[PDB]
Order: sequence, then C-alpha cells, then structure tokens
Amino acid sequence: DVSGTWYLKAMTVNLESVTPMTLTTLEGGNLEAKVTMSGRCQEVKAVLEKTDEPGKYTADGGKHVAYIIRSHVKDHYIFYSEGEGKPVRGVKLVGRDPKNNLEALEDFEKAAGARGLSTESILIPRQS
Ligand SMILES: [Cl-]
Ligand SMILES: [Cl-]
Ligand SMILES: [Zn+2]
Ligand SMILES: [Zn+2]
Ligand SMILES: [Zn+2]
Repeated sequence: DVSGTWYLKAMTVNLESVTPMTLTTLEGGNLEAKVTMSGRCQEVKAVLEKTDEPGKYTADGGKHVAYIIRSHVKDHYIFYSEGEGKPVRGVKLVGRDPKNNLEALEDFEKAAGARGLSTESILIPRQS
C-alpha cells in the first residue's frame, strides 16, 4: 500500500524538496500527507482527495493533482504532480529506507522522459 514514511531519492527541477513525508490512509480512501518543517519546528498536514481514477488524487482545492506511479523496485514509488503563479509539474522518486541507495533511478528517468521532462535538472538529497 502507499501508506508509510517516504524518503525523497530524486526529483526533477525548496518546499517541494522537504523529506520525509508520511502518508496515512483515511476512512473513505483519502490520504493525509504530513511533513515536519521562520519560527518553531512544526508538523504540517494536508488531505489528498481520492478521485474516481486509480492512483490519481487532488489537493489544494483542486489546483494540485498528484499521481502515484508504481516502480519495479520494491518499497519505492514515483509521484508525478501538476500544480500552479505559473503552472509547474515534476516527478519525484521516493522510498521507505532512510538511506539513499540510488538503485531505482532507471524508473525515475523513464517516468520523466514519458512526460516530456527528460532535459530538466535532477536534485538528489543525501540527508533529511
Ligand atoms: Cl533507496
Ligand atoms: Cl533510489
Ligand atoms: Zn484524470
Ligand atoms: Zn532506492
Ligand atoms: Zn523499471
């Protein structure tokens, strides 16, 4: 399932790069996404609303759409999101291990090229 704590391994190219993110399934199929982030150290939570289409969720009042895409590598997923002052979109590779082993990058690369993002720069976190 997609619930768990997910650590960012690679992203196409701040705020967007906060890691890890924890996803909890809510009654009805929606998900809560939560991270910890001028001031105090604080948890920040948001609901991803399930749609009628498998793997597709919406957020921020419908202005954000997130797709959860399977990886061939166990305990990894790819997240593809489209959002908005200008329109923005990007692909993230995530996994359950805190250590970044960069062993699922082929699928990240393929997901990006399938969506017209094959020339964007990639950001690789080393630490949370
Ligand atoms: Cl990994
Ligand atoms: Cl990886
Ligand atoms: Zn759709
Ligand atoms: Zn990995
Ligand atoms: Zn693959």
